[PDB]
Amino acid sequence: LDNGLARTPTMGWLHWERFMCNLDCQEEPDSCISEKLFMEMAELMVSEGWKDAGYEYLCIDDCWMAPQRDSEGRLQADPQRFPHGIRQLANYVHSKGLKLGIYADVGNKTCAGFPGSFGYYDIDAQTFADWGVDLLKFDGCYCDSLENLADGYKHMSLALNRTGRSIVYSCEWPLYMWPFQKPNYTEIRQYCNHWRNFADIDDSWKSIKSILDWTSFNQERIVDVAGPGGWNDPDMLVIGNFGLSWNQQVTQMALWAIMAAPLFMSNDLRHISPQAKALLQDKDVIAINQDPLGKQGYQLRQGDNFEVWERPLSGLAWAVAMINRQEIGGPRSYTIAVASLGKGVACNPACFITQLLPVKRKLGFYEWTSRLRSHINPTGTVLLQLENTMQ
Amino acid sequence: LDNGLARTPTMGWLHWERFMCNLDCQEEPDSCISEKLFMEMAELMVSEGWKDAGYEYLCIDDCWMAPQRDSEGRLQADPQRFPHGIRQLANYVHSKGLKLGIYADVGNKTCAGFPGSFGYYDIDAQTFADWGVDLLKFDGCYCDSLENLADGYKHMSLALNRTGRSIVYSCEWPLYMWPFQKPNYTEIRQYCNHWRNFADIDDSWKSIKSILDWTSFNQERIVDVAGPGGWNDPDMLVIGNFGLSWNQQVTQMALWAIMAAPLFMSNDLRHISPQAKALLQDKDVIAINQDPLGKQGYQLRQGDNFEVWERPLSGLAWAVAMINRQEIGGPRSYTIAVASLGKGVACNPACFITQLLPVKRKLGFYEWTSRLRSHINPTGTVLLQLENTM
Ligand SMILES: *[C@@H]1O[C@H](CO)[C@@H](O[C@@H]2O[C@H](CO)[C@@H](O[C@@H]3O[C@H](CO)[C@@H](O)[C@H](O[C@H]4O[C@H](CO)[C@@H](O)[C@H](O)[C@@H]4O)[C@@H]3O)[C@H](O)[C@H]2NC(C)=O)[C@H](O)[C@H]1NC(C)=O
Ligand SMILES: *[C@@H]1O[C@H](CO)[C@@H](O[C@@H]2O[C@H](CO)[C@@H](O[C@@H]3O[C@H](CO)[C@@H](O)[C@H](O)[C@@H]3O)[C@H](O)[C@H]2NC(C)=O)[C@H](O)[C@H]1NC(C)=O
Ligand SMILES: *[C@@H]1O[C@H](CO)[C@@H](O)[C@H](O)[C@H]1NC(C)=O
Ligand SMILES: *[C@@H]1O[C@H](CO)[C@@H](O)[C@H](O)[C@H]1NC(C)=O
Ligand SMILES: *[C@@H]1O[C@H](CO)[C@@H](O)[C@H](O)[C@H]1NC(C)=O
Ligand SMILES: OC[C@H]1O[C@@H](O)[C@H](O)[C@@H](O)[C@H]1O
Ligand SMILES: OC[C@H]1O[C@H](O)[C@H](O)[C@@H](O)[C@H]1O
Ligand SMILES: OC[C@H]1O[C@H](O)[C@H](O)[C@@H](O)[C@H]1O
Repeated sequence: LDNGLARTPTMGWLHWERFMCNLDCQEEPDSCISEKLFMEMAELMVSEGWKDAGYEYLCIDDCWMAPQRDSEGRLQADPQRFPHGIRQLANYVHSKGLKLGIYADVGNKTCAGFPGSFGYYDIDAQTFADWGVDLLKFDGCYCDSLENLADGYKHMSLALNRTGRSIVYSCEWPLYMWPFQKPNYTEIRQYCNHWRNFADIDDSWKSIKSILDWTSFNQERIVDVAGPGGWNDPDMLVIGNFGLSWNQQVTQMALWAIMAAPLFMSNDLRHISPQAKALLQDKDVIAINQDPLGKQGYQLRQGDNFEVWERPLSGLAWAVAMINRQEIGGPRSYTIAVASLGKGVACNPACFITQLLPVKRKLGFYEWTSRLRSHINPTGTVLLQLENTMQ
Repeated sequence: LDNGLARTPTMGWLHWERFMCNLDCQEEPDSCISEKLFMEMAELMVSEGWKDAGYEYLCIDDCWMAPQRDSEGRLQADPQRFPHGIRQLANYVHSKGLKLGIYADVGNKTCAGFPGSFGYYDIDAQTFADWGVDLLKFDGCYCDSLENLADGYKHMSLALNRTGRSIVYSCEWPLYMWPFQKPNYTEIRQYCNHWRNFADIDDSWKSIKSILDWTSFNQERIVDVAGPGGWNDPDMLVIGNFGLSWNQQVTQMALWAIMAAPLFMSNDLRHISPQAKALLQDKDVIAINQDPLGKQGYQLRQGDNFEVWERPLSGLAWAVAMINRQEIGGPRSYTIAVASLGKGVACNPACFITQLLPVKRKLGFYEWTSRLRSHINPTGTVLLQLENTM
């Protein structure tokens, strides 16, 4: 989308995976979808270094709204759970120097069954701008017409534009299109700042694997359409929760950097390990993801339960990810000629290789004819940065 | 098996899952299957408090053997990887106050393709005893019939007894007959100290789940046969490795205790996190696994992606495990009437409840009328001990 936004992949926090549609503030007050949750999450984003690292957008997902629209036919937030309204939540979020994301649906209802935006595209978009919203995530449920889906996503894109407010437009267009046709990504890129391609992530290694495998299987379709202002969205970062081992967390962080993915954490910033925090806040890994070239990486090799992904960065630098998919035994050795990496351009005539994950370690100078030798933990990833040098 | 052994589930370390069949001592001298690897673990078992916690058997799995038998038709350890031989290794392990486990196969070859014991059961049993072996894991590969399977497991069982040496006998009998015929567990227990029921574990949560699921599905068949001298074996503890989250490691530890399962760690004792070590050495959880009554727990309930398991213990106590199988969202609330626990006796008229996992916490007194409420992490387990008040 040519709105001057998402020149790098969007970074922030989104409630969905960790909090979902918990409406029970009486028995589960700490995990219910409330203004207090977002207020407190915004406080920690500042005080715990998240904003400084680049996580700017505090995002509301589904189940924020009242059962029906008001007397003006406008969306309203739940009166019990958001008694002070979205406008005051946006003011609070902005005062902490952060940006606010909200959620709506192209169809007649949201996925969780609250009021949909079909027939209300122009007022909803204006409503959000009036409330001071900075990002919209726009879902695809309860729209069974291929035409309506496309027209709706297109309509809402222009409906937001016409408010004059800078609002990041997050689309689930391609995901809800697959059931009918192969999505036109040129068309989607024109209207959307980023786009969900694949099934919802959950808190599991199974889910990470299936997202990676779908991406690499479909990479000839989707890699090259990604760029400044339009990104593929492989879904939320789930580091800091319950389902991934440390190595599986390393794999998600490394690969979301390779894929030029929007980085939306879905976790509890009030209850998160120092180890998970350090990984999510890793400035070198975040710098790869946020690389100004804005060129998405890809799978270079697959075989013997190994994967090699790489990503071109600005200034003739490359990020290289090596995954060990064998889920038994111990660390496995992997060797590759550095001439195979970066299309033979990285490391010509030399490169300086620095390991970034699982730990940061300088590996040294590698000549063009040399071999890189590494060891990778089961379900882990080794992430390397290659700096092209004359030395 | 009535040999006076495995009166509680066996506890130890077994190389298979973490170290496998690594024969590459040239490129990987520190992780290949060698005498040295077993010496390193033996030393850490003593020095890192593993032995003090109950882990007594240091066990060699597959891939210890030389490609062929010796001049006298006896099994031999690989000459380059086990230069001093097994008797010498057993000497060393014994001097550390530990016990040595080894591996053989009922068929014509081991699963990795080394010499099988078929046709040599008495020879092999006697050489094992002469070596000072303390435990035998007896696998089921390359056995061409069910009759040969049964006959061989029986034969070796009696052949070990005849040696006069106390040797814990670990059988994979039910696993290899399951695809064809349903096992007779009364028959298996008569001949075996413990028995592998299900597919090899690996370093994954998927694996823990399928083992748990198989066990609860088959529990009517397997629960009651378990007891002192004869245990169900759901395979190795894989805590301390790579594929399990903290909560999934908790689930494995908690449920292997509920299940009165043998506790064979398969990990690297040289590179293990303090967190993993403290869980594996958890005194109170081990004490549940090791409960002298030796009655296997079972799944009490499942629904809304929760499972409840319980186990009767000595002195009218019960262990209770609550698993959250929902792999999305946050810690999730679960409640149960304490009157539904322990067959209605645990908390009549009252019980004191102590949480052991994920952390230790006294929960207080619960009346017959009470409800237990708990938040359980996704893929995690809450493990509690209930003491009847009298
Ligand atoms: C509503 O829709 C319209 C139509 O797309 C949209 O206007 C577009 O905005 C973009 C970005 O604001 C404009 O592109 C600019 O073009 C000039 C001249 O070529 C560039 O100099 C601009 O900046 C570049 O350099 C900067 C670095 O110094 C970067 O910050 C920047 O990313 C660029 O690289 C910029 O590219 C574009 O011209 C218009 N398109 C049209 C047809 O007018 C508008 O922004 C939409 N949104 C809203 C809420 O109004
Ligand atoms: C070979 O097989 C025989 C027969 O199965 C084994 O004998 C059994 O050994 C156990 C343990 O030594 C005996 O149980 C014990 O009995 C005594 C009192 O009689 C009691 O004080 C102990 O607490 C325990 O219950 C068991 O009676 C005995 N069975 C028979 C029928 O003799 C023998 O141990 C085996 N030998 C080897 C080396 O495995
Ligand atoms: C919403 O419902 C109306 C009728 O109430 C119908 O015309 C339309 O097809 C629905 N919209 C979508 C996008 O499914
Ligand atoms: C071992 O192989 C021989 C030779 O064919 C065969 O007769 C015997 O049944 C085999 N034993 C087992 C247990 O597979
Ligand atoms: C099972 O095996 C035992 C011991 O061999 C025997 O006594 C019993 O009759 C068998 N029962 C069945 C189910 O055939
Ligand atoms: O396979 C998909 C990818 O293949 C790479 O070799 C290429 O540089 C990328 O632009 C993309 O096309
Ligand atoms: O109900 C909300 C839910 O709807 C869809 O399933 C989306 O893919 C999720 O990310 C979430 O927004
Ligand atoms: O090759 C050794 C291997 O053989 C079988 O698969 C066993 O069930 C495993 O536990 C292991 O002992």
